[PDB]
Amino acid sequence: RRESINPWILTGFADAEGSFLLRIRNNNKSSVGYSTELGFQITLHNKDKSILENIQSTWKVGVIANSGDNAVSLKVTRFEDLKVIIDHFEKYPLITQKLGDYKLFKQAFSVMENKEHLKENGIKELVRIKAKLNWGLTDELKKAFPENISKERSLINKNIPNFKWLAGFTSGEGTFGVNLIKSKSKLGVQVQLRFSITQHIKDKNLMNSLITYLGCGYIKERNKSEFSWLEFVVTKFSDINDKIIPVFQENTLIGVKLEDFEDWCKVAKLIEEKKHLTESGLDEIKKIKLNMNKGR
DNA sequence: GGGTTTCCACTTATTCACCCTTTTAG
DNA sequence: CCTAAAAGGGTGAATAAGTGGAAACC
Ligand SMILES: [Ca+2]
Ligand SMILES: [Ca+2]
Repeated sequence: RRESINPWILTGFADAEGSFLLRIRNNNKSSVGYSTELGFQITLHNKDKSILENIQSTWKVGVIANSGDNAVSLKVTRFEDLKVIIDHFEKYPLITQKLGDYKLFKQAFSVMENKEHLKENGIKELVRIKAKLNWGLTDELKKAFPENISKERSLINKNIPNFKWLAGFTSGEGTFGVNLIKSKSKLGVQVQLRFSITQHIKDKNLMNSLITYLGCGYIKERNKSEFSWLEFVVTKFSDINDKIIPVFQENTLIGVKLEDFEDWCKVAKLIEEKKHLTESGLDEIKKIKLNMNKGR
């Protein structure tokens, strides 16, 4: 752990990458036949381990471990430590549908705080809570509690609270790219800066507000077969240079994605100076693109 | 102790990120 | 003609969520 993370940036990053967990596990050693585990977790690629360590030192809770060969995770399940998680998301609330999952996390916390999870009465309530959380109930767990159990919950419809949140959220779902377009120009290569944010259609309302909230961009309806998601995209350079860049200069990104923004800004300064029309500039832009994003 | 909590190892599905070329605008 | 802007996408893997196993605590 090194530095601390702004609380609203943390909530925005949690809106993007965090997830709440509730385990209801068969257990022959448990008086009620089941044991439980409640908490919150973030799984990232190895290269962003510094974010996990910064979150850990901000909250002073959580356990960092490997998550396969290429990922690393921060998990909070120590029950007393979950109070920190509750206190944070009460002061700095989530604004995506994940708020719904967090609200269920809170109900489960109340049950385990009353120690009711050690009685069949509490287990049954935890099953009702888990039925509306994330993937919901497995077929086995559903058959183990025959009663009628609702799986539906209230949709979340909230607004971007501030740029600090947007910087956290963008550090997760954002991308700063450079399109090399084969154009009918003299150089034969048009340089195009592209900024975009991706999100499932379950939060269409939040995605469309980005247009209004940022004063630029458009929405693209995408789908890979049976799956749908949205993509907010800005390609006009004046918007990128006047509206997108300054927002993130003043609300600093986190993770390696910050380096991608810094490099993205160099290309922006080149364009701004028209150096992107000279061949020496084009070669500098190619060098930058090669060493950012995957190429880094 | 023994029932309960906490942690580490590891997997799985799809929502992301990040990429491309072609077409149209101005 | 010329450059910027948008359109129209392709797709692998970093995410979100998850289970198995057990040391260890109260
Ligand atoms: Ca997400
Ligand atoms: Ca991410």
